[PDB]
This record gives sequence, C-alpha cells and structure tokens, in this order.
Amino acid sequence: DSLAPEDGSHRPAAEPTPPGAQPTAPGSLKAPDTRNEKLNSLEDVRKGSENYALTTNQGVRIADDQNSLRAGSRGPTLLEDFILREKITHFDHERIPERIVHARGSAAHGYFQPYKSLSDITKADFLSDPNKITPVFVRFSTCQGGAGSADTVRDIRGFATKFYTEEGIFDLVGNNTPIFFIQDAHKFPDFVHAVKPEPHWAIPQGQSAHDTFWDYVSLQPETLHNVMWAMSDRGIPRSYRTMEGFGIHTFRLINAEGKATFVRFHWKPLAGKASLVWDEAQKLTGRDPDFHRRELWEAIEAGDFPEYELGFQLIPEEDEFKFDFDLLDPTKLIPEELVPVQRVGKMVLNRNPDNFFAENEQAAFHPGHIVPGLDFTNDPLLQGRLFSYTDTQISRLGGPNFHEIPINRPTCPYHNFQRDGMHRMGIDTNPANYEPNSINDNWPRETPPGPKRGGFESYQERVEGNKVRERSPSFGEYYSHPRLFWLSQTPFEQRHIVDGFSFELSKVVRPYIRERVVDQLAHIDLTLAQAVAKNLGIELTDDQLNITPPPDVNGLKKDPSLSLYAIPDGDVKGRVVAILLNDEVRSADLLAILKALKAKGVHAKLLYSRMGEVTADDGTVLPIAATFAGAPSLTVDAVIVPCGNIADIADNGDANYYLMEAYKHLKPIALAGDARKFKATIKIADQGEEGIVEADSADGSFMDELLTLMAAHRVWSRIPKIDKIPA
Amino acid sequence: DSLAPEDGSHRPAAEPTPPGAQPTAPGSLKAPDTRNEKLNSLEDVRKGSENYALTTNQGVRIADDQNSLRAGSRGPTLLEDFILREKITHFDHERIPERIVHARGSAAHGYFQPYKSLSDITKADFLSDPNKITPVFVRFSTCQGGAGSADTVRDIRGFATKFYTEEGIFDLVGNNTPIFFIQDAHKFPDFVHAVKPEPHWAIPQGQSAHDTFWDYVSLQPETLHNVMWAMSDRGIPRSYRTMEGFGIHTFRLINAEGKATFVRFHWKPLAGKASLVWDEAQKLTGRDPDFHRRELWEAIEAGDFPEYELGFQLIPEEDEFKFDFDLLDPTKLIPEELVPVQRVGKMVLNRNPDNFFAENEQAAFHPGHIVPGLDFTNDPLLQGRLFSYTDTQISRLGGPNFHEIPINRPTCPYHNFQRDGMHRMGIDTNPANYEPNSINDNWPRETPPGPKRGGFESYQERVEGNKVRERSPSFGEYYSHPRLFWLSQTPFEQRHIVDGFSFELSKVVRPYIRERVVDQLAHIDLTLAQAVAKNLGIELTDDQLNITPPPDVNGLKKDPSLSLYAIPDGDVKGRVVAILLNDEVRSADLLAILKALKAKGVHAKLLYSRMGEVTADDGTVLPIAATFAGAPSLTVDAVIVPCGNIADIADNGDANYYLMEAYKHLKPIALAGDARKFKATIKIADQGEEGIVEADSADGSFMDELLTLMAAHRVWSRIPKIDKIPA
Ligand code: HEM
Ligand code: HEM
Repeated sequence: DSLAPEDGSHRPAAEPTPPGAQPTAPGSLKAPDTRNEKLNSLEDVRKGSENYALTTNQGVRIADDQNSLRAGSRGPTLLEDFILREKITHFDHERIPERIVHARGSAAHGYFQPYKSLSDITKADFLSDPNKITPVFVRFSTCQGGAGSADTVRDIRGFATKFYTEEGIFDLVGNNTPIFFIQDAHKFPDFVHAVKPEPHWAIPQGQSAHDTFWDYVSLQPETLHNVMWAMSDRGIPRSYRTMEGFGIHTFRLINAEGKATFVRFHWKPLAGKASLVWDEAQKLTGRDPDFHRRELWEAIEAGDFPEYELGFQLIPEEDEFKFDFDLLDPTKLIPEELVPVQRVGKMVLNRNPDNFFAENEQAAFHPGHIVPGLDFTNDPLLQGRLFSYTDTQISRLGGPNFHEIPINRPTCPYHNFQRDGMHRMGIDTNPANYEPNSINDNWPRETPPGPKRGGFESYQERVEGNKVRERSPSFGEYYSHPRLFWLSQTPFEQRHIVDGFSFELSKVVRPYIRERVVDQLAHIDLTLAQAVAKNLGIELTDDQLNITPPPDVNGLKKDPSLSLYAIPDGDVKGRVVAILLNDEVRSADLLAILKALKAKGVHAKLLYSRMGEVTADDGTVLPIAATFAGAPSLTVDAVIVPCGNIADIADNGDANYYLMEAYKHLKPIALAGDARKFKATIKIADQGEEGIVEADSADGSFMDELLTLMAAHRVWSRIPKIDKIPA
Repeated sequence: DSLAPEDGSHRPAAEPTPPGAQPTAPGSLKAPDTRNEKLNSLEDVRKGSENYALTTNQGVRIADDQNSLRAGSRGPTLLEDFILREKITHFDHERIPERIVHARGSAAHGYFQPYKSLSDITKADFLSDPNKITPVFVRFSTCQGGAGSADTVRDIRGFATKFYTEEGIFDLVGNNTPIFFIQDAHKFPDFVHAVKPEPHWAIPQGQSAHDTFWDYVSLQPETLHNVMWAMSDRGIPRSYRTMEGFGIHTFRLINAEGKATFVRFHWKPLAGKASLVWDEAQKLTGRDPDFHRRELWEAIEAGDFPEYELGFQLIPEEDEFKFDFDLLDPTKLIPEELVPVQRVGKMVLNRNPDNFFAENEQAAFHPGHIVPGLDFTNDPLLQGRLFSYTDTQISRLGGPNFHEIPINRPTCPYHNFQRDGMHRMGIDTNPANYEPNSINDNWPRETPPGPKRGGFESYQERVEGNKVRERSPSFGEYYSHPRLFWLSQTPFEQRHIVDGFSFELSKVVRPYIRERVVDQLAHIDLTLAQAVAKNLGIELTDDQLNITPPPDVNGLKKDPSLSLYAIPDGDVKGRVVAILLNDEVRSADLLAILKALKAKGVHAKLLYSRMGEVTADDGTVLPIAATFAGAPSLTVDAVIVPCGNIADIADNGDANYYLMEAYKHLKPIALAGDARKFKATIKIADQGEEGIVEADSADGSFMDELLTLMAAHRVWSRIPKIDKIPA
C-alpha cells in the first residue's frame, strides 16, 4: 500500500508547537537539535525505522507479517513457524515488575547548572563551576498507585533527579513535601502496607481514604505532619511544574578542607506553586487519568520547559542541637524563617524521552548514589533506604547489571573488577578480575581523597552508643510541626485541609478509627479538630476541648513559606484557556483574545458542540480542538466566551455545564458582549462579581483583567458562593 | 497494646450483610461455612494470625518491630540487623510482572454443575452427571489497562473460568463479546500494541480513544465487528454479574463413540444484561476506579452470588460449510436465530478469596488446558493462543512450576517424569525420572483413550494443503456481521454506538484517520456513517453515499439476542438505591421504603450532608452511610427522596446535583410528599413524566412503581429530555 497520506499530515512538525496542535512524538524526532551529553551518549542504542525492511530479531527479512504458517489456508498452525514464535514470545515477555512504590511516574531529560561555585562548602564537582552543565533525567510520580493508576489523585508525589556528573551519578530522590510520614525505615513496609490497597480485595487504588491507612495514622502520631500536607491542596498539584521538591533528610556537604555542613535540599518551581481543588482533581482522575503525564510532555513540546531552582538549607555542625526538633528526624521540617533556602542552581527539563518503557520505566534512582563532596547522616529513615533501592532494582530490572541499561549509565568513566551477572553487556579485557594484582599492574587503581577527582572517603563522624533498637527520645514529639503547618495556611487552605480529612474519614468504615483520628487532631489544633468532627457527626469531649496546644517551633507561630498561596508567585506562561465558540464568532473578539494570550505564553483550546470547523463573521475558518464534553473545564485554567451568535450555544446544556463547573472550581471566567447572558446559569449578580470579567467586547482591559486573574491562579473569594450551584 | 476497641466493632460479622454494613474481609473469615473441594484443598497453605507471636520468616520471635538496630539511639544503622534486612528485602521484592493483557481483574471462587448428563455429545467427566459438582475459580477483567487502572472504562472484558475437574483442569478463557478483533494470532502483538498506551509517552491508559487504535482499525476492516460491540453499551457493563460471556472460538466436543461436534461456548448472566451510559462510566472511573471489583466482592458478601448459565451452540460436523461465514473465523458470530444456545449447567460464585495477590494475581488460565471430551479446531487465532499462555506464565510467575502455586493446582492426581525448575515444591520419590523404565515398573503409566478416565487423544481431523502463510479466502468478508449487530440494536442503543464512535474519533488528532474510519462505517450502514460524520464535521462523498450495504447473514436482517435490552431480562436483586435524608424524616415513608426494597433483595444507602446520624420525626436514630458528594448517584441504580423537612436539603447544591446527575444518566427517581419540590431542579412538568415516581407518601403503589422502573434498568424514554440539563 502504503498509506500515510499525500499531504504529510501523519507526521508532526519538528519545532515547538502548542498543546494539541500536532500529534506528540518521541523526543528525538520532535526536537532533534535539543542535545546534552547524556542524550548524545544514548545514540548508540537509538533505533530508527524509515526505509528499513521488517525483520526478525536475528535480522531475517519477513515477507508476510499478516499470517501464521499453516498446513493449508484453513489448516493447523505449524510448530516450525519461527517468525510467529519469536514475535509472540517477545510480546509475551514485555512486562517487568513495577516499582514497589512510585510505580506511576512521568519523566524528562534536561540539564542543571550552578549559579556560582560552591567550593567553600562542598567539593562536589557538579557544583564547582557555573559554566559546568550537568545533564539530568527527572522522574515525577504519585506514590501509592500502580503504573496504570491516575495522575491527579490525592497523594504525596515523588520527585527524583539523576545527575550525570563527571565524578559519578548523583541521584537526589525526594518528594513534594519536606517531611515523610515515619521516622525509622523498619516501619516502611507497615506504613506502605497500610496506605496501599487492602490485602483481601486490593481496593482502593491511588487513595489513602480507607480504614487501614487511618488505623495506622491513628496509632502512630509521628505520621500526622505529612498527613496534614497530604490532606491540604499540596496533595493535588496542578502540574509537576507547579509543586515544590524536597530531599527531606538532612545530608552533609563536605568541602576540600574536610569541613562538614548539614544540608537539606529543595527544589523551587519557577512556574510558581499551584494546586487543583479536590472535586476537580477527583473528576480529572476519571476524565483524564494521564493529565499530569500529558501536561509535562506537552509543556516540553511547546517550549514551556519545566524549570526548578535547587536550594540548600545549611546548618553548621556546631548548630546540630540548637533547634527544638532533631535535625535527623524526617518527620520534622526546618522552617525557612529559621534557616533560609540559599539559591544554588537551575534545572531545566527540555526534552521528552523517545521510548517510555526503555527510558522511564527502566530508570533506577537510589539516594545511596552520592559523590565526593556529599555524605549521609544518621537519619534512621535515610539509613534504611540505603539498603532498599539496590535490592529492589535487581529483581525489578532482572540482574546486577542494571547500570548498563542505557538510561542508567554514567557518562563518566567506570572501571572495576566486578564481572558477569545476568545480561552482562560490558566485555572486560583486563587480564585481572581482582586486586591487588601484579598481572595488570594493579589497574584499575584506587585513588586517594582530595579536593577534586579524588576517591570517596566518608566523613569521620564520631559514633558512641550501645547497640540498641531504640527511637531517640528527641524524636518523640508529634504535634508542633503539624500545628505550625496548620497556622501557616490561608483560611481557604485551612478549609480545604478540613474538607480533605472529612472526606477521607467518611470513607473509613469503622467509626472508632474516625474518632481516634479526631482525638489526634485535638492534640494539634482545636479549631481543626472541631471542624472535622462536625462533618463526621462527632462531638468532642470536655477533655478533648481542654487539650493544651503543642508549643510553637523555636518561637514561630507561622511560616508563610509553608502555604501554597499566601505569598503570590503566579506565572501564566504554559497555562491554557478554553474558548467556547459559536457558529458566527465575532472575529474582532477572537483576534484580540488570541493576541493577548499569545503575548503571555498562554495557550488556547477552541471548543464547540461538534468537531470540524466553524466559520467566523468575517469568513475565518476556525478548527475545533474538542467538544465541550470532550475536553471539560477540568483540563483548563480559565474560560473565555467570545460574542457572536450566542443563541447557538445558549440552549446547549454542555456549554452551560462547562461554565458551572469552571465556576465551582474557582477558575476565572470572561464573557464578552452577548456571552454575558451566561451569567444567569452561574447565578451571580446583575452588577457583576470579582472573578468574572465582562465587557461589550474582548478588548484592551478585558484581556488584562483576565490575565491578572490567571496570575492569581484561582478566585478564592468565590468560595462561599459555589455551594449553591448544582454542579 | 490493646489497640482493638472493647465493643468488638473492628471485626465484621461472619454472616451475609449488605454492602456497606460491615467492613469487608477475607473470604474464609467472612464465610467460614462456604466450602468446596478446591477451597478445602487450599487449607494447607492458609495462614492465620490471631494469638501468634510476630516472627522473622525463619521463625525467630521479634521483640522490637519499631526500630532498626543502631550504634546509639541517634547513631548509624548496623549491617547486622538481620530482622530489618529480611523485612525490607521481602517488601522490596513484592511485585511480579502484570499480565500482558487483562492485567486489571477481579476474581471469586464458586461451583458448577450440569443440568443433565451430556454423554451423548461429550465424554468430558465434568459434564457427565448432574450430581457432579466442579469447583471453579473465575477472574473477570478489563483488557487494555494495567493492574492499577480503572474498572468502568470502555473496553472488552475478559471472563475466565478455571474448572477443577476430576480428569484435569479445564480453563474456558473467554470475553464478554462473541467475536474478537483479529483473525490470525500473528497480528495479536500489532493489535494489542495499537490499543495500548502509545510507546513514546505511554498515554492513554484504559482507552482505545487515541490515534494508533483507530489507525489500525481503519487499515484492518476485520476489526470492525468487535469495534461495533466495544462502541456500544456492551463496552461499559454495569457489573460483571450483568454481562454475557463467550469462548469466541469454535471448539470441538468428542463423545465416547469418537464423534466430533462443533461447539461455541456461552455464559448467560442469570441477573440479566445491563450496562452503564458513557458519561456515567467515565465519571465513575474517577469517583470509584474500583467499582466493578467492589461490586463483585460485596455482592458475594451479601449473598447476591453472581450466577451464570453455561450454554453451547452445537453444529454437526457435516454442517461446517453451511453458513455464509466460516465457522473458524473468530471475527464472525454464530447468530442464535440460526443455531440456538442449548442450556448446559449453572455456575455460582459464592466466595471471595482470602488474599488477592496469592489467589487472584497469581492465577494462571490457559485456553490450551482442555480435558478428554474436548478438542480444538484450526481457528487461526485460537491456534496461536495455544502457544502464548504457557510462555508468558513462566516469566510472569517465575518458572515452570506455576502449577504448584496453590490456586493453580489441580484437585485431581498429577504424576509425571518432569523434574526440577525454579521454586520446585514437589519432592519426587520415584526412582525413575524417564519412561520407558523398568526400575519403577514403568510407573506412572500412559492410559489408553476410553469412555471415562482415559488418556487424551486428539480427534483425527484430516489435514490437506501446502505449507502456506495465507489467510483463507473464506475469512475475507468484514461488514455483514457489523451490519447485523447494528440492525439488531434498539434505537437508543444505536445512538449510544454513534456517540461512542463520535467521542472516540474526536480524540484522534490526525483528521485523516477519522475520515478513513467514517469511510469504513459507510460500508456497514449509511445511517450510522452519516450520524458519526455529522458529529465530526465530516461530509460523506457521493460515492460514499452509494456504497451498497453488505448482505444479510444467512437471510437474517437482525437478531434480538445481540441487543442488551430489546428483550427484557431485568432482575432487581443486588441493585442499590440512594435515599436522600433530611433532618426530620417522616419515618412512615422510611419504613415502607426499606421494607419494600428488602422484600426484593434491593440494597439501600442512607445519605446526608454530613456523617453521623439524623433523627426521624418519631425519634428513630438513622445511621448515615455516606454524604451526597461522598457517594455520588454514579454508584446507585435509583434515587428516592422521602418526605420530612425538605427545606434542610432543598438549598443544598449537592442534593440537587445528585438528582440532576441521576436524571441525566436515566435512573429512576422517586419523590414523596414535599420531596416533589425537587422536580423544578430537573425541569419536569407539573403533571409528571414516565420515570419519575411521585405521590403524597411512600406507600402501596409508590414502591411498586419504583421497583418496576428498576426492573427495566434505565428510563430510555428520557433521552431527548436530558440534553437541556446542565449536568
Ligand atoms: C524520605 C523518604 C523517602 C522518599 C523521599 C522516597 C522517594 C522515592 C521516590 C521519588 C521513588 C521513585 C524514583 C523513581 O521515580 O523511580 C522511590 C522509590 C522507591 N523507594 Fe523510596 N522514598 C522514601 C522512603 C523510602 C524508604 C524508607 C524505603 C525502604 C526502606 C523506600 C523504598 C523504595 C523502593 C523499594 C523504591 C522502588 C525503587 C525502584 O524500583 O527503582 N523508600 N522512593
Ligand atoms: C478469542 C480471543 C481471546 C480471548 C477471548 C482472550 C481472553 C483472555 C483473558 C480473559 C485473559 C486473562 C485471564 C486471567 O484472568 O488471568 C487473557 C490473557 C492473555 N492472553 Fe488471551 N485472549 C484472546 C486472544 C489472545 C491471543 C491471540 C493471544 C496471543 C497469541 C493472547 C495472549 C494472552 C496472554 C499472553 C495473556 C496473559 C496470560 C497470563 O499472563 O496468565 N490472547 N486472554
């Protein structure tokens, strides 16, 4: 045949295009000129296709790939069909075990560069010079669900970064909240068992809203801090581009003089912090369970590269015990009001992978993979993680040679006396496979530690204690950080936390677990406890009403850096606006709308009651991106309704529903000319309302008003009004 | 210790209870007295818990399961902590590869029994006596998505049954539609690759609504038949209890005299056929991705055992060539108007598993597992399946001894000379591991074929032809079955098919693919092609308008057994009704409502604006099951609103939205007394309308009317009215 069309419409343009303009494709075909040392080094295993003959894996050309070999055209298939058997066998063996946690994830390639040399505090080569660029590979993920679960669940998110440094791979394997649920790695199977689907029936997926999770939390108050972050809007990010990242544990930075400095790692999203609202997130898991995966991929194809600032909280070794919390306790955060985040460098994700399985699914990150200039601490959760990644990757990725899988390979040299193992790629020519050896003059050889290019030596921390299985008494405080978090949130963020706990505990079948969680909230803050209790039909006791609130954290009664929205940081580039078309669109409005959006890097999606095209007043042919039902308001940041023949869409139920949903979800809406007739559906004032942009036409200040609302993300003042709308 | 409450509310009652009344639990604890030979034979591997000490896997009691061993309570974790290392190691290795296809599935144990001896047509032991009971294990599944994807997607469903017979395991591995998409097994990797998530970015999950699927369909017209079924409401079943099951392929039955009879296998749902509507199914993927799994599990815990009647379509050997279609072509169905389904037996699923992973995830089904009395045919899709299941299970389940994993083990004797392999459990004492042998007097020994308890011998079919990779010319007809299916559907079923095609093609980014699909629909039926074209903004050509319709199927212009709903078969037992409460419910209404529902085996869920309890007018304390938002109308089959203080929920946006959503999804709604004020929300006439039950109180005829509507499943007459509602 064949039938790719004559117009060449099958193939997407190899240039940045806005979401939905062209079919997506493998990164190296979408952006062939985007390169980095790692992307180039993968060239040996990239496999093309065009102009090549179809063959078996042994290189034999196939003549007929449509039929098995049989004795007669209606006869039995013959065992000698080696073509069919290789093809079916490889298909039969396609799947590998998904990760134990973080199985649902989306990744991209990029690069990192420090703003200045950090040689006074660390000898890490990748932070030693502002013009030294280090390729990275980043994988973002949910945490509980399987690899086929949905993106916009309520859950913690993983944020893992593989740095291909000149002195080794450093993996920074963090999450989107600055603490973890538990204190010691020994409890990790217990916690993860409690949050994952229950064992009898394997329900629920991607949800902590079930009895065993809340049983565990209620019995293990150390979890309450991260639970508070998960119940807030932090648990439902708008995009991986708009959430923070944290390494959680205190690590060490080691300089050339041997000085150790404690450090906690942060990633700041340069697109700003932004989250969905629960009803929107939950409905989006049904409308588009691949929303975050798609959003990341389309941002990079559009040139809206995710950018993050690496930042360090630095504490001198002499200040280890100066806080009212233990620095080694992963359930405690270090307030930025106490220890500021120093900016360190920028990370840009600018290329999607070519093959998700080969590059994303087989990537292996490990917090153990550190480099000279970095070291660990005794945090008891970090200590046990050091054992687990290595162990799980051998079974997940089939053997001990997972570092030879292309995405995992260092770009710098690697030489040692390790040999064999399943799927061994490297063919070693060294005469010796042991050291010391004389037969190869002891090569490859050990290298002493030094200021640069030196071997790894651990910091010589003094260890003094008996061999004990004991929690440090300093870790036995569970309510002051949850309280600090609570008081740092805005009133509307506090309401959403309450709503999250209420919704989750309403799904817990055993009422006494609900009551025990409420009792724990009474140890954090009474207003919080009472608001959740009222939603659960629970009444606090007199004793509960008199629980003394936990102490402030080093005199802090709040830290605004813990809130998503108290300090504006809203950027609109990369956001999307739905434009609800009609069959006689006033092109003056459309011109003005698209020009204003284009100027700020905001994308548009043209919607209608059907697919195809509609023609504007002026004759302009407009292509329809999707239908009102086909691409609901859940997927956009704002909605504009231009003037024209509004009767065409005024009696359309889907069109009205579109605005009711967007209104409920606090998204800015802009109506021009006769589009103002839609105000009745969303029942608000004859004279108007903050959050609803309206004018006779879409001109000068109309688009400016709409853009200012989008920079603020959502219209929080509309909260009290949304409860009367049936949406 | 003592974390369980002293009223014993942590533990669910060991007796049938309605959905939501008690926490769910492992089958053997929930129904200890429900037994069968297979369930009894698994007792040797069932492990309890209560009153035992916590140990390592080697039997060593653990003292402190809260902490790792470290040097000092704030020191480093020590390598010698063997307890931590075993616990983390086992956790790190929990996952196994998911099934290549049908990775999402839900299973239960039950039993089968034939109505009468079928010895005249088959010597299969399990079909030989009405008193012979055969334990079964059934796994239902979706087909495209991973194990963590959602249940109510649009997709084919798998229906696999493992019969533990006295002469061997027979697995009947079928789907919920009577044909498959492709003709020859060589194309299975191509088709599956096309429907699964696209390889560069691994989107979309659980959906065929993407370009590669429709590209393949457009290029391979053999797919159109199953595609028609998938786009119909067949692709979105209400529950696994309410869908049909088919083996698809023509197999053979072989009696004791050696006569072969062609057979196609059917499962009829005794609960009747019933599906969701697309908007409901897609929203239910977000609100409860585990809806079918949960529904199956809770039906069994309630005593609403899923029941299916096994039926055979039987064709004499000499009638092989008497149809317009080839009996070996799996893209063609055998119309029940031509060859009736003979009732054969009943299957009842009456016990859930104890551990989903151990029993469901490791279950292994193979269509090649047949028993004497059955045989295969040359259907080329079935022939290639024979090779694939064995192959894939060794990698999925770790080795060649997967038949020793408890759920997969036969209940009958198994003895042979096979030895070793990974994870070997059986310790063979036979002196010989080969035959022929004299050292063990040749045991175990082969057995001749015979009427009962004999060895397997294949039916001696004549084979005549050259070795060729060639499709039979008899399979080259692709549009008459699609058209037969189309014409057999009700008008509302036809609209739902049109809507499915239009929705899915609107998600295809390359417009030419949409056009190619429409052209293939114009070879099936012009009305169908025009309606889908209109929704895509596509205009058929004059040549497309003149394509002659394909021929009838052996004189048939329709067959009502292909419709879900043209012949009523509606059962209400097991269905559920939402009851929207208010703070002063009129208990006369509630007593009448609940007793009427209870008499027909219909469940109820009492909803309110919060959790806890509400008090009825006469002091009756009413326990709240869930909130309006917490348990949406998506999860119920009907909604009743009793009288009382309606002002309490009349202003509630969620309560109104609950009715608008239920109304739009065609569910019966019943309003009593003051609850009739809600009619304005759903814009129903003053006089009333069919599908809305209304009266002054919930008495005599009110509940009979509502139950009548529930037996008809949905209110199809309301279809024209739902478009004006913004829901
Ligand atoms: C501060 C606490 C933790 C953080 C921030 C964290 C973060 C993550 C992330 C982001 C991933 C996915 C990396 C990817 O995208 O492939 C991951 C995977 C994993 N984590 Fe951790 N995790 C933490 C605690 C733990 C603990 C305590 C253990 C066990 C002792 C653990 C065991 C695992 C395992 C087994 C995997 C799968 C790795 C693989 O298959 O390649 N995690 N974790
Ligand atoms: C009439 C056509 C087909 C039907 C009705 C069918 C049905 C099913 C069902 C219901 C399952 C899941 C069983 C379970 O619940 O574990 C399954 C699995 C599977 N199917 Fe088939 N299938 C068909 C065609 C094919 C073909 C043509 C092939 C390959 C040549 C194939 C390969 C597989 C594989 C590899 C699995 C996974 C088995 C395992 O891991 O245990 N299927 N199929």
